[PDB]
Amino acid sequence: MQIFVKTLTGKTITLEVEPSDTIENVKAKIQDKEGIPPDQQRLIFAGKQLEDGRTLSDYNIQKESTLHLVLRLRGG
Amino acid sequence: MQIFVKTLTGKTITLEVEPSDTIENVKAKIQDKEGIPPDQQRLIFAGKQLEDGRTLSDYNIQKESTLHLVLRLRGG
Amino acid sequence: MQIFVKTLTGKTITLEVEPSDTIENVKAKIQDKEGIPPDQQRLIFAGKQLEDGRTLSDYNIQKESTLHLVLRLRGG
Repeated sequence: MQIFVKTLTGKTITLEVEPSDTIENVKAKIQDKEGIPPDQQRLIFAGKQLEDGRTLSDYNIQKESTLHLVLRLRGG
Repeated sequence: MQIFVKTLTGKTITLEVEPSDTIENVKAKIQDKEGIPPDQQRLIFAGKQLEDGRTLSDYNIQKESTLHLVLRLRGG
Repeated sequence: MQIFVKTLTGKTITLEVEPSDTIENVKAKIQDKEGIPPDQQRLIFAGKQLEDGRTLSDYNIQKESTLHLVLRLRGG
């Protein structure tokens, strides 16, 4: 399925995922695609910060959903 | 979860914490992030000075809460 | 807890104490903080001169209370 991840620069990352993907795997995909270390990523769906060890399906994230990506810089 | 720590310079420190964190751990995070030794820090939530050996959950500190940080200089 | 000790110069010393602290310990804190030997210090709470061997709790001294400090010079 596709999901859309809006970033703070105003760019949207289109990802191909499965509901069975952990949030940690989603952050690995963003590291692929945008070069951002997972440690810096905070993913938000429906106002909730997503937990690395949970899956997209735990959050009821369906095809064509929108997430937000906030970056936390180390030492910030 | 995030908490917001207002400092006396007017700057707000955004921290990532757990309710299971001791106040001592919160002060270690502030030492990370701002370079302030824990010994100098006095943390205030809801008008109460927080005790190092207690947890955020003991104080019912919830996500997105605001604390204040006062600094006590040694010999002051 | 904090207590406030007004001195005869018009300066107020803010101290961190416990109700379990003896008056002798409070005078040691003032010696730290202001350089005044305990022998010179006379502490006053609620019109009463405080006895070294008693505790703040014996006097019902609560957080944010005000004391006065009078100095007795030796040979005076």
